[PDB]
This record gives sequence, C-alpha cells and structure tokens, in this order.
Amino acid sequence: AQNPNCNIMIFHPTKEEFNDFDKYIAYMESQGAHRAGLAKIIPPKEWKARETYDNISEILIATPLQQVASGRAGVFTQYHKKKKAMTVGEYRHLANSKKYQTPPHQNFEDLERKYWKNRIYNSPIYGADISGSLFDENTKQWNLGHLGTIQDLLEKECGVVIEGVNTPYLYFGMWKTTFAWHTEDMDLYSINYLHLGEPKTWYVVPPEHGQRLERLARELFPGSSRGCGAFLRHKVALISPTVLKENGIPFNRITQEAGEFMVTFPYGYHAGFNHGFNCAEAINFATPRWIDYGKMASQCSCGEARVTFSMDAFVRILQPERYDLWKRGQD
Ligand SMILES: O=C(Cc1nn[nH]n1)N/N=C/c1ccc(Br)cc1
Ligand SMILES: [Cl-]
Ligand code: NA
Ligand code: NI
Ligand SMILES: [Zn+2]
Repeated sequence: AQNPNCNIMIFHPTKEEFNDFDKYIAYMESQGAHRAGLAKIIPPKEWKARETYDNISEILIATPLQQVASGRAGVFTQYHKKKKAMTVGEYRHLANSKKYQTPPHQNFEDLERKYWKNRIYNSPIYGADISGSLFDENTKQWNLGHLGTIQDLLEKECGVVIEGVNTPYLYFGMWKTTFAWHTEDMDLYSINYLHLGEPKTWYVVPPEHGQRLERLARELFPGSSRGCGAFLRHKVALISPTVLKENGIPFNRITQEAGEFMVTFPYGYHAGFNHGFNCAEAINFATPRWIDYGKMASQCSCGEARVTFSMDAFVRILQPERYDLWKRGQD
C-alpha cells in the first residue's frame, strides 16, 4: 500500500505529463498522494499561467472581509465582518501598511510561531471568494477555468444531466488571513494555484483520520457543536498544530509558494494562513473516485453554511434521503 504514513507528496510533472489533468490526478493517487489529503504540484519550467501580473490593480474586491477572532491563541473562532469595497491596488497598499504588513522573520517556521502566538490579537482583511480567473485563455495546461465540470462528471458516472455551473474564485490575502478547518462542499477535491506574492501555509488531516479531527472539534467548540452536527462546514474554527499534537491528531503541514499548485483530496480537512500580500485562484473538481465520498458527505442543515446553487443537484441526486432537510436549511 502506497504512502502508508500519509505524508504530503510533491510532484514535478514534465511538460508531457502536464497535458492530461485527469490522468495526472490518477497518477498521483496511484502513488498514494491522496492519503495525505493534500499534494503539491510544481509545474514544468516551460509552463506559465499568464504573461505578467502588471495589470491586475483595477480588479474590484466588492466585499473585503475583516476576520475577527474569539477564544484563545490555539483554539479560536473567527467571524467575517463586511468592509467597504476596494480595488486590488488599494488592497495591496493596505496589506503593506504598518498595521497589516508581515513582521520581520527568519524563516517559515519563525513566521508560523508568530502566527499562532499573535493571530487572535489582530483582525486582518481578506479578499475571498471573488468569481473570476487570472489564467490566460491561451494557457492550455492546468487552466483552472477550463477543467471538466463536476456536473459533467456526475453525468458521465451516473447517467443523468443536472443543472449547474462550476467556475473559479480569486482570493487576495494579507499577513494573518486565515482559512478555518474544513473539507470542501460535498467532500469534493479542490485545486489551488498561488498566482503571485507571499506564501500560504497549509495544515491537513489524512482523509482516513478525519473523524478524529471532528471529535476533537466537538470537544473544543461545545456550543457550536450543539448548534450543528456538521459545524465545521461553517468554516470558522481554528485549532493550532500544538493543540492537535497534544490531542494526538494525525496531521501534516507544508508551505505553498507562488507558481505552485496544491490539490486537496476528498474528505481531507485543511486549514492555514497567508504570509503576506498574495493572490490565489481555486476551484472544486471531481473524479470517478469522488462519487462515493459525495454520497456519504455530511451536511449542514442548521442555516449557517447556505452554499452555492450548484450543490442542490449534488444533494438531490447523491443523497435523496437527506435532500428535503438540507433544502430547508438553505431557505
Ligand atoms: O507585499 C509584499 C510583502 C508583504 N509585506 N506585507 N505584506 N506583504 N509582497 N508582494 C509581492 C508581490 C508579488 C507580485 C506582485 Br504582481 C505584487 C506583489
Ligand atoms: Cl505577529
Ligand atoms: Na506526518
Ligand atoms: Ni478548502
Ligand atoms: Zn450548520
């Protein structure tokens, strides 16, 4: 059995191997990559996402989100306070201001220590979930706006057409901006490209151990857990690596740099933070192996999560017994 310790694997596809996206995902899984929950893919040297990033300052961040924490340094929740719109150029200047800029640090490990020590005492502002793409239309390999759709995957595997569309999102980050512990909607895969700027550090729990993280989260956030049997779906809970280690939770960590892709696998819980000003693009996707995870994925029906139009058909077809309750939670 490949990758039995569930380590994060790093791949260096050649230009030929970079042509067929689905085939390379399958290849990584044949090597056990999915057991970690996350893999890094370094594109071949001949590849580029677009020519330059010199002309992005006029993109609008319609609803920047200030991420306000509550709790303790290693066990906290965050809520998103809406701020006034600003352009990417204005956001970059804000990220680099004294209030928000990355502090002096010696290496990624020093910055990680500073993050977990000090995150709760600041409220960084995040450009998240902006529909759009920065891939050039002429980039034919690993273009996140040109992947096969999840709707087409479900039709190919299970035989029925469904409504819905699947498009990418942009994320503009700054120091301390945080993504809470979660799996993807319907336990889908995700792919993430860091277009420009400073790194993003990731933490991940192997899919085979995801229930261990859920159990700890219920213990550490007891009111939240009483409110919703799938409250991690709300994407607001943070637990530090120190607390995970103290509780024996299996996990790994890795830092992504500009020009690198990360793939998260079905039911791989992940969380992390941005080191400084950056821009990432991400989208969910499916493969034949996802179907069984989609059929079993937990759902939030308490109201909080209230997700995409496209999730309706996935619940409707893959989880008919749960559909009516889930739908009540969306309205
Ligand atoms: O601004 C910072 C460091 C920072 N200090 N505090 N927060 N971040 N790096 N920017 C990098 C960058 C790369 C490519 C393009 Br295009 C535009 C900007
Ligand atoms: Cl700090
Ligand atoms: Na490990
Ligand atoms: Ni995610
Ligand atoms: Zn809920």
